[PDB]
Amino acid sequence: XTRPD
Repeated sequence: XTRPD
């Protein structure tokens, strides 16, 4: 959830 990218 911290890095969609």
